[PDB]
Amino acid sequence: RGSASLPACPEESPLLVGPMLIEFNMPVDLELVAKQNPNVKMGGRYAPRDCVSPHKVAIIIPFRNRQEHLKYWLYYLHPVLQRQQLDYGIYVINQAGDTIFNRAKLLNVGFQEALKDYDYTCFVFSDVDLIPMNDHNAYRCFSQPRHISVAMDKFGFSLPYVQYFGGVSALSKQQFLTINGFPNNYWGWGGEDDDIFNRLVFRGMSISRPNAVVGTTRHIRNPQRFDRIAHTKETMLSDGLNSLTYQVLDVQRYPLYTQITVDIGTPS
Repeated sequence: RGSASLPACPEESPLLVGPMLIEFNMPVDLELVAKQNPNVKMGGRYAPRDCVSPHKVAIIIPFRNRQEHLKYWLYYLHPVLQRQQLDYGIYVINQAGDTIFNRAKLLNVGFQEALKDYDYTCFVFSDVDLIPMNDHNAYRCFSQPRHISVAMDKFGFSLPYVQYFGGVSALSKQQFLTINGFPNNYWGWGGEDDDIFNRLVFRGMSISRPNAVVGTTRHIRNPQRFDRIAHTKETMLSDGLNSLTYQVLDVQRYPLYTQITVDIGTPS
């Protein structure tokens, strides 16, 4: 007998089911999704009741006018994240306006704003249109920067090239800070993920990946390696989290996610 703390959650969750059937041909009603996921709290926050997870994860989704894709993302990922026993929150970073979309800058915004809410220590950066096909593909951080979407159906279930880091990735707070976050000036130029990969390598990090069999993803309807090595080395410490500027225009907590609408400026 005696007062005692809740145990850490196990290394691997015993709740995982493995393969999942992913389809995008039926309607989704978020009110029904919330009712089927009653343990997910306002703003799309969840943590296990019976154990403490070492994975305090902010899932950051760059976004603009793709509500149907987001509804599928929520419908599929909330059950998966709870089965993975993560202490997580969902952040949809909505780019205000009509100017060119800037994926990497919105991801940086997500890192900085999610930290205002809670002491997250792991960050998953996910396009809104990528859904995992196996729940053994952990949505959390590892000893090295994690590439999650490693075998995408749109690329024939094969990695485009070994240095490809697009789609869905995860970086611990330490990993993200040491590369000064992501570049802010990729205004649809292409290759922002290759720049991120170059930053990680320059800092001595490598890429961790799940086994490809469980790393498969479906895309809701072959890239090549843009080169920028010298450029990334030149600019990574002066363009990134330290130089990030934006204005928060709206913050909405919905039952299944927090949506932060931001004005990130225009190409300079």
